[PDB]
Formats: sequence, C-alpha cells, structure tokens
Amino acid sequence: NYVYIDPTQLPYDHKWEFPRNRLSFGKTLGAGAFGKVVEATAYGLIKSDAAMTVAVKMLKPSAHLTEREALMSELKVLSYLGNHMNIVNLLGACTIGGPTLVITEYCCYGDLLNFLRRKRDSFICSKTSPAIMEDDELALDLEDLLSFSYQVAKGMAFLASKNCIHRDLAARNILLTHGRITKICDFGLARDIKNDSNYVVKGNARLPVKWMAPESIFNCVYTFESDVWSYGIFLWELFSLGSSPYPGMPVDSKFYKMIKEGFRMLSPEHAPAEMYDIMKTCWDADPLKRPTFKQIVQLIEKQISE
Ligand SMILES: CCn1c(=O)c(-c2cc(NC(=O)Nc3ccccc3)c(F)cc2Cl)cc2cnc(NC)cc21
Repeated sequence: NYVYIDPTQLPYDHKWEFPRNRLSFGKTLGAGAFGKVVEATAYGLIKSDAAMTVAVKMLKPSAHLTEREALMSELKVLSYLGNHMNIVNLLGACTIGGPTLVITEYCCYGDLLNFLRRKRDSFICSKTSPAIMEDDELALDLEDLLSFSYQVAKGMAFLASKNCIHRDLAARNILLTHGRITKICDFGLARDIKNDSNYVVKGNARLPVKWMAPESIFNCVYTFESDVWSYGIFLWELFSLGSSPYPGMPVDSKFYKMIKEGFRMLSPEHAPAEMYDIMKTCWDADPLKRPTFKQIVQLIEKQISE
C-alpha cells in the first residue's frame, strides 16, 4: 500500500545554504565515474568562531543531467529525513554560484567492512590451545559487534519510520565515527561499482546480489522487508569479522537456484545463537514472515540488557 515519490520533487530548504568560499577541500574519500566525496574544513558552519571537518559530495566534469539530479536528490532526501544518530547527517549545501556541493558530517573511521577486516586479531577461534595476547586499547570485542548490530537496526528502524528504503544495506555502506557510532550512508557518486566485484551484472544493471532479497533479484520488488533481508546479510558480515557472504561461491546460475531452493549461510563462529536466529528470520523466503526493524530493535534490546 505504497507508491514511490520522485525525489527530485521533494523540497530544498534554503536554510541549508552555506557559502562555498568557507570550504577548504582535502583528500578524496571516495569517487565514482561521475562524482566524488572529499574531506574538507568548513569555517563557521555551526558556530561562527569554529572550524570543523566535514565530507563534501560533488560532481566531476564528466557528469550529465542525471548525475546533477542524483546529487540534488541526495540533498533533498537527507533534508527530508532529518537527523538521526545512526545515519549520515546533513550539515549544509552550496547550490548557488558554482557546482552543487552537499556537506555532511565526516565519519572518521571509514566504512565498517574495512574496519572489521583490520580488527580480526581481536578475536580467536574455538580451540583448546594456549593463546598469547598483546595489550591494545583500540581492540574490538563482542560487545562492540552487538552495539554495531543494535545501532544499524535503530538507524534502519528510523528510515522505515520515514517511509525510506535504503536498497543497498551492507557493511561497505555503513560508516563508523567518533564514539564508535555507526552511520548508514548513501554511497551514490562515491564508488565506481564497475570495479567492485560485489556488484554483479544481472540483465541491464549492476546489483549487490549477495545482499539482495529473492523478490528483489527475481521480481524487481523492493520493500521495507527486502531491506530486512539485507540487514540479515550485514549481521553475517558483522559476526564473521568482515568475510564476504557466501564465501567462495560466485554469483552464477547455481547461486540463484540455491537461493530459490532455500539454502542459507551457516552461523558465523562469533555470532551468538540469538543473533543467528535473527539472521535466519531476516532470510525467510516469505517477506511477511521476516521481522520488522522495530521488532529487531526490540529483540536486540532484550539480549543487550541480559
Ligand atoms: C565516501 C562516502 N561518504 C559519503 O558518501 C557521505 C555523504 C552521504 C550523503 N548521503 C547520504 O548518506 N544519504 C543517506 C544516508 C542514509 C539513508 C538515506 C540517505 C550525502 F548526501 C553527502 C555525503 Cl558527503 C558522507 C561521508 C562522510 N564520511 C565518510 N568517511 C570516509 C564518507 C562519506
């Protein structure tokens, strides 16, 4: 019982406008064929006597009208959503006197997938041999993984409450910032998907097939519940410390058949049983039997308090 809004029709509130001459650009954080995101310093963005680090999304010279619309749509979507602790927050925009710039908080630890991949030595396998440890104030533990699961569920519950479907939920699209706070991000204009093997050609499009619900892959259906499927795959990435899902399996005819047949990933070693149970419910072939994000938050709350 929903229709899709054309995001180009959403309003842009001019309260966001910031002068471009108050930005100083630094290193590139991500880039695609037509766009990029740079770290920058903004002068007097929030308080007139303070400078702060921000991220800025912009187009490259190679961009056309569709990309110009795509960037303005990102601005309009964030303006619509408003702030939440667990999504990238809009801080301002430069829409006059030069190329469109969209300014958000800068997430200082980068994407969660790469972060998990460099924290693998915080964990060990279930074995019975003696182990030696080294002190490391920046280690991760199981409580951190549970916190990341909870924070991403709250961010997704927020999006669902605003009638928003993210459509590319994955550890690579979740950022980490000060306080180990996770922020769901739109990586549009910030990745060249043609060179990311996680995006597979299926017909006309390059799609993150290992993260996608069967109704999305096979029927081009996208709902709140298809995002829940992807959240289940994200949990698997989380408790597997950044393993690629379906490890060792290419996306081919066999993969598609096995998904339809009901095959699912097995529990990661470091997943609590209750967390694997959640993943399994997120992967029900019937979208109506998957939990909602509001339900997931309620469940993870129960286990975090116990
Ligand atoms: C390169 C990836 N990246 C980004 O794309 C963005 C970013 C995201 C959106 N848009 C959104 O994130 N929108 C959105 C988020 C959640 C749900 C729906 C829309 C936007 F308009 C403008 C920017 Cl600059 C911020 C960012 C901050 N710090 C980073 N640290 C490495 C990386 C970052």
